[PDB]
Parts: sequence; structure tokens; C-alpha cells
Amino acid sequence: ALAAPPGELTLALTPDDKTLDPASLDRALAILAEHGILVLTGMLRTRLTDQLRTAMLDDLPEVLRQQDVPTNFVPGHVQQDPPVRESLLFPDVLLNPVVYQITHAVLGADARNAVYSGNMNLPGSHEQPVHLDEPHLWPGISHPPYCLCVDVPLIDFTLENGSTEYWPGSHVLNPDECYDERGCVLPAELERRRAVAPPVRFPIPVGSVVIRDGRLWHRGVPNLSAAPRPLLAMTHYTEWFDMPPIQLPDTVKSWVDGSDRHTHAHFVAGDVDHLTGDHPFA
Ligand SMILES: NC[C@H]1O[C@H](O[C@H]2[C@H](O[C@@H]3O[C@H](CO)[C@@H](O)[C@H]3O)[C@@H](O)[C@H](N)C[C@@H]2N)[C@H](N)[C@@H](O)[C@@H]1O
Ligand SMILES: O=C(O)CCC(=O)C(=O)O
Ligand code: NI
Repeated sequence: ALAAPPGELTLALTPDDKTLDPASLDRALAILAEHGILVLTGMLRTRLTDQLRTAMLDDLPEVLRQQDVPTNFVPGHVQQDPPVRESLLFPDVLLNPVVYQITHAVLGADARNAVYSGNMNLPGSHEQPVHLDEPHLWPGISHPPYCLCVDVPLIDFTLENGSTEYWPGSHVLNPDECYDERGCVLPAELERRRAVAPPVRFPIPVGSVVIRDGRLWHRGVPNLSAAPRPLLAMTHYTEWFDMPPIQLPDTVKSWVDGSDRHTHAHFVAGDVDHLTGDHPFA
């Protein structure tokens, strides 16, 4: 049982750090290339994580009221987008200078965030199948990354409350007949991999940011605590990967648009309904 993020995957920062020195950036990139997952501790202030946690636990009842509750693979892994009210859209979350320094270095200067989503892992949730969030672009081909997932826990993640299982080094594996249509890893390839590089699961304190290859094998696991475990998710993509834009209110256009940290965004004159997208001119 691991008690903290492993040294091999971890870089420790303060919220005041606005760029990595060249040696830290080199280490960040070497970790993403070799392991496909990088844990950055001490990035986000309590003031932001408190407001986002509160907003998502306040919204959970509206999500559970829906006729079909949207879930990822298995019961208890609920799909919940964080709010896109002006008051809960934070430059240090959407446009984090350290996150974009890393994604610029891996994906290029034209890399863009195209995801503002979340994962609410409920008490008593089931085991997800091992999967990738974004696939390899062709079967049986080694190619570099085209996307980096940026995962922001909104409480302390523990072994008990459903810290995500990650498969280090799995992001480069793409043999023939390795994935099904849903992005789940075939059992034969899981067992081959398990024997060479088994998965890891570790606590991640709130304030941390996880950056990983969008193709990294991982799974949500049971939340065996008394409280829902909220996770905020973003994903940076190369410029040339087709994605629907994030719906944002035009109140944040001034600072989101024309930043050197790109967002694939559509700016809406009214209020955006993050929970159902049933707002006018959706
Ligand atoms: N890491 C961020 C998010 O990843 C997944 O969602 C992505 C989605 O992935 C689907 O969901 C499965 C993994 O749960 C994949 O196999 C695809 O079918 C992808 O197809 C979309 N183009 C973009 C979505 N952001 C998750 N579903 C979502 O809950 C999570 O917040
Ligand atoms: O929230 C988690 O730990 C896992 C969620 C997930 O990977 C997913 O839904 O794709
Ligand atoms: Ni996933």
C-alpha cells in the first residue's frame, strides 16, 4: 500500500511557482515520456479547490435526479461537469502557467484545452474496466502523444475514497487487437503488462494536479468512504485533433480568448447549463 505519490512520478511545487526551471521541465518531460503520468503537488490554493468542491457537491443532487444518471462504464462513476459560472472559472485552473508550460513542451505552442469535465465517484461505486480516455490514432502503430489529461482532485484522494488506478508506461502500448470499441484494454494484454509493470494506486492531496498521456491505461475504483469524491478534468490536444468547443459565458472571453494558453471555446451571450446543455442556443 502506497502512502504518497511515488518519487519517480512526482514534482513538488508551491502555488507561487509560475514556471519550472529548465532542469525541472526536463524531468517533467522525462517522466511523461517514460511513465505517461506526472503528479505535481502544491499547485492550487485551498480558496479555489474549496469553492469547486462545494459547487460540485451542491450540484450532485440535480445530477442524481435525471431520468438516466450518466455514468462511466459502471455504477457509482457519475459524469458531472463543474459549473461554468464566471464566479467559478479560475485562471489558475483553466490557464495554469505550469500546466501549459508542460503541454506546450510536449504537444507544441498550438496545444489547446478542449475539456472542462468532472468525475463524481459515489460511496459504494464499482470497479471500472482498465481503459484509455483517448485512443491511439491507428492500430499497431507507435506515435507520440496528441493529448494530455489534466486531473485536479477537489478533496484529498485516498486508497479508501477511490484514488484512480494508473498503469505506468502503458501509454506507448498499441499492438494489434489490444483495445475494444469502448477503449477498454483486452484481458490478454492486461495480464502480459501486469507481469512487466503492474499498476499503482496512491493518495493525492487536494492542491495537486496529475498530468498524464490521454492514452494511459487507468480505471476508477470503488469509493469505500462515506462521502462522494469529486475530480475536475481537463484535456489538452494538438491543434489538429477535432474536438467540440467548451461552452463558456462571454463574461470570461476577455481573459480566455487571445491568451497564449489556448482554449477551444465557444462564448455564449447568456448563462451556460453545464448539467444538461438545455440552455437557449446550446
Ligand atoms: N479524462 C477526462 C474525461 O475522459 C473521458 O471522457 C472523454 C471521452 O472518453 C470516453 O469515455 C471513455 C472513458 O471513460 C472513453 O473510452 C470514451 O468512450 C472522449 O471520447 C471524448 N472525446 C472526450 C471526453 N472528455 C471520461 N469518460 C470522462 O468522465 C473524463 O472526465
Ligand atoms: O474518477 C476516476 O477515478 C476515473 C474516471 C474515469 O477514468 C473515467 O470515467 O474515464
Ligand atoms: Ni478514464
